[PDB]
Amino acid sequence: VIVPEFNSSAELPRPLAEKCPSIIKKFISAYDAKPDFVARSPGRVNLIGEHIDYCDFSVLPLAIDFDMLCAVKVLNEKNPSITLINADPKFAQRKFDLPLDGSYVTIDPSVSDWSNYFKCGLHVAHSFLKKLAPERFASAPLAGLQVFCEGDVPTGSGLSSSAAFICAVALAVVKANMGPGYHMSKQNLMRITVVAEHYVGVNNGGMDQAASVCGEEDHALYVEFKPQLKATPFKFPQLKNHEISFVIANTLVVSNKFETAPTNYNLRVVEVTTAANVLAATYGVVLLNKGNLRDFMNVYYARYHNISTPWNGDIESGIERLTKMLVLVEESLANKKQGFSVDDVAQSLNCSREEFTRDYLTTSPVRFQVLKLYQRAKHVYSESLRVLKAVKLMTTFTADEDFFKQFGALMNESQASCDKLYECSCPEIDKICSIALSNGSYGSRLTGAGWGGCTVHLVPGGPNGNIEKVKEALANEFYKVKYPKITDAELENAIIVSKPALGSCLYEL
Ligand SMILES: Nc1ncnc2c1ncn2[C@@H]1O[C@H](COP(=O)(O)OP(=O)(O)NP(=O)(O)O)[C@@H](O)[C@H]1O
Ligand SMILES: OC[C@H]1O[C@H](O)[C@H](O)[C@@H](O)[C@H]1O
Ligand SMILES: [Cl-]
Ligand SMILES: [Mg+2]
Repeated sequence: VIVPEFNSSAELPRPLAEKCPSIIKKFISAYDAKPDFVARSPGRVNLIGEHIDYCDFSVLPLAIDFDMLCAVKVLNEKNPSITLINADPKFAQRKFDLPLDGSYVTIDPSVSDWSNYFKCGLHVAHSFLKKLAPERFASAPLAGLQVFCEGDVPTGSGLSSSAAFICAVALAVVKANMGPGYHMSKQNLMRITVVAEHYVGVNNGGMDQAASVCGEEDHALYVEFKPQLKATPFKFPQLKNHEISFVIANTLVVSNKFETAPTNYNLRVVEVTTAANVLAATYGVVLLNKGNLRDFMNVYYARYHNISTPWNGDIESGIERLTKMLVLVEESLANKKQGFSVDDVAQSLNCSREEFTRDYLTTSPVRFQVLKLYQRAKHVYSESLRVLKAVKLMTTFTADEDFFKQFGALMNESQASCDKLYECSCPEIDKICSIALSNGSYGSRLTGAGWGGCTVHLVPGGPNGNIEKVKEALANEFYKVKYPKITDAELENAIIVSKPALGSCLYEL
């Protein structure tokens, strides 16, 4: 399958139908000419499977009706450049020249600037282009461009406005250079965007990109990273008397992953990697760039269970192995519930503090006193396990309530883990979850990285449903309390009932 291109002639996807026209006007106002096409990429929600992506564990995301639109115009210039315009005053106009030799544009994390994120998508698109038409792009520049950007994904909301942006850009950039007769495959799109953020210093998994790219209206996705990168859409189960609905409630606590990366995001990545390596050593194995927790799982099994072949995702076998993994964590990491010092670790790995450091603490700077290897691994394994179960549910119920509860429970377990083991929750999240559970929710948890941002709630929808009940309670018990100045409008914007949206796409003009 390819990324869908739409035209004027083309019923048009709601979102396109609804937003293009306007963006189109903005572009004219901005550049005094009509754009050539419009690239879109949505935001996303992760139903379950938090902070396991970077360990190669599979997740349960969904694309939402919030997106990023890029109106583009392709230019013929002697000395090609890129002009960036944003609908949001917050984002100032940027303009830069593309190296004539066909080299890459410098990305400097030293600065927190929106153009950086653009450059990120540019880069990946570029790299890809070089491979595709080396002839054309080897030592020559890409087309200059005029870009107008308008996103409705709330920033630092944990709904990944970041990925919606990057993906839209990568898409647009490939199209602009390949031309109209060229059609991107969702797979390539995905595959190239999944690491874009690393350029900006954030070592995340590709969950965000995978969802933005693979979303399908009315479909949830089961994203896998190994043995192969893959997204598989599915429809929720059909209940008899009810609707499966997911409600998002923004805490309104701004959480930008980059800003706190060293003590937050990136610190987690380190603890888990570290843990993976300690376990190895503790079990006398060699992991392989260091190995991850999934790596340890395969190796152990390979070395001690004689299983030659690496885990394929088979659900049943997975449940089994993870459970086991949980046992080993308990058996070997639990003595340091308090945390491992660099000393404890280095000793654990037969290292010098310097080795540990070169090898682990320098690729990305992190700040800490201790490393919580026990809890982080524990979370990872258990959260992974939770996914496998969720998938089974979503796939294989007498009473509707049987699903509500079962799935809800998993969600609740995930929240607890996130909060107690991974420590990425927050009072506001905590408060939202409590209110929701008591008022109609079956499962409540943060979504995305945590440390603020949004929450997801499994609530029975439709006529026989409780959406309004929850909404109301939240309004009265949380928002109106924590944010007295909040307006019905803002409120409305803080609570959303989500429907799976379509992923990346194109509009031609
Ligand atoms: N609408 C937008 N327009 C321009 N740049 C954007 C936009 N949305 C995101 N960006 C850039 O991408 C960065 C990351 O998105 P942001 O939402 O702020 O934080 P995040 O924690 O990385 N992701 P998330 O919380 O999941 O949305 C921002 O700080 C901007 O530099
Ligand atoms: O699950 C937490 C989530 O955090 C951010 O949203 C990252 O971009 C994702 O790759 C993922 O790790
Ligand atoms: Cl580049
Ligand atoms: Mg975030």
